[PDB]
Amino acid sequence: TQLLADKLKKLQVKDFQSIPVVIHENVSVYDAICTMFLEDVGTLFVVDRDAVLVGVLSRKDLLRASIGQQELTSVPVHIIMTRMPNITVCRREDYVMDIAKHLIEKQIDALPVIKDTDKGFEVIGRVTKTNMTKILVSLSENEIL
Amino acid sequence: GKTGTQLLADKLKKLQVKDFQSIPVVIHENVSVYDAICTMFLEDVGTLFVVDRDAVLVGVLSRKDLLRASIGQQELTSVPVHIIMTRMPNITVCRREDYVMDIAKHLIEKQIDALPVIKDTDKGFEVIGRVTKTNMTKILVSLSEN
Ligand SMILES: Nc1ncnc2c1ncn2[C@@H]1O[C@H](COP(=O)(O)OP(=O)(O)NP(=O)(O)O)[C@@H](O)[C@H]1O
Ligand SMILES: Nc1ncnc2c1ncn2[C@@H]1O[C@H](COP(=O)(O)OP(=O)(O)NP(=O)(O)O)[C@@H](O)[C@H]1O
Ligand SMILES: [Mg+2]
Ligand SMILES: [Mg+2]
Repeated sequence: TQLLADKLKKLQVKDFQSIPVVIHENVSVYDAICTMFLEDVGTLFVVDRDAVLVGVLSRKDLLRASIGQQELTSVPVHIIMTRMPNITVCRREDYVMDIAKHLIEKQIDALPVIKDTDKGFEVIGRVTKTNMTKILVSLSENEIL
Repeated sequence: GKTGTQLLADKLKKLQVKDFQSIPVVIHENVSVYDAICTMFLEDVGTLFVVDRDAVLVGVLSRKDLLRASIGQQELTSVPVHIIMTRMPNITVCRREDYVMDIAKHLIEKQIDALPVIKDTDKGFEVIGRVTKTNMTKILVSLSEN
């Protein structure tokens, strides 16, 4: 069954990703909390003026910010975001099984899927524990290959 | 079934919650919203289950429930969590002997991250575990190891 596991490890991010939710690094913390409710997501990807990834924000980053303090309306997200270069990213060509291992091992809910352009990391997707959950359901209904 | 993938499917469909749950994190319903946000960080979970005096489930709190409370234009951080929690009877729960893939479908269909695993008692549901999308991710990882 090593061969079966092998074939599973060849499934790629492009076929199982979700749209990215992105915010500009100068948007306020209040604005980022709004986007996360309007978009109903749990992780936000922060980009610069040239649309290049610079940061991520999670719910707890925002909840940490929201006690107290600290004028959420006046505070730019770049002040609190988790910053590049310490963001775990993937590309559409990566194998979802490797990306599941990063979500686990890095203890995070989502990766940005980026494309390496002649500008930097442009954000083109997200892959989360929801996408993983769905792939697992699909496997159990023999709906993949 | 007749292919390796069908055999895969067949196993997946027989996994039970009791073998793939995590420890539950529970708070009393009189704890303040600030205290619940403290617990969430202290315990490193994204969903807290709320119980009453008799350790029976009465509610759940998610990260966004607490974020909404902390930034809303009413002062809600000082209030008891029972003011803001999602309340019974409208909690999706599971039991130890439920099938994991049935739970994964509810997580997806109901767009929530976690269910409490409960046991029925004569006073109501006792919280005895949690199953979340993190659990499901770990099962997916094990497939490529095993
Ligand atoms: N892809 C990522 N790469 C690097 N850091 C990340 C990434 N995703 C989130 N983070 C940071 O990692 C921390 C954990 O985020 P995440 O876990 O996804 O959400 P959380 O709401 O903060 N809690 P949790 O689910 O318990 O880990 C936060 O400080 C994030 O900003
Ligand atoms: N098991 C459950 N049964 C009923 N409601 C739940 C359950 N788990 C969470 N909820 C509620 O459903 C809403 C969405 O929860 P959940 O999704 O888990 O987290 P959020 O951080 O609020 N993010 P999201 O994953 O994007 O909807 C919140 O009001 C929760 O209180
Ligand atoms: Mg997150
Ligand atoms: Mg949450």
